[PDB]
Amino acid sequence: GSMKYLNVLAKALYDNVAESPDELSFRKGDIMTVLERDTQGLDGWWLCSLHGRQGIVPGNRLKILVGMYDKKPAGSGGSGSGSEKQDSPPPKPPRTRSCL
Repeated sequence: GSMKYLNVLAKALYDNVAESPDELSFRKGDIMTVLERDTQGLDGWWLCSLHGRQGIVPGNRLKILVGMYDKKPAGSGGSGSGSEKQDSPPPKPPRTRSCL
């Protein structure tokens, strides 16, 4: 094949609890690799690789991080911080696989 992904990175600006098996669950601060945007024809959903698996995430809760590709492996990590907030994130966009 002669196709290539963006391979740009992204950061979770908010948390998200996945409901669908294709959907990626993540916390605010998580870093994921974005393969493509508007994946599967789903408006606002980006194909990402996170926790070693691929799936989709709502772009409304994410920020693209651009940069050069490294020739050395990444070493991301984090910790389960408690959350003292009522501040709620924006909704995830529709998951309609065709039309509206």
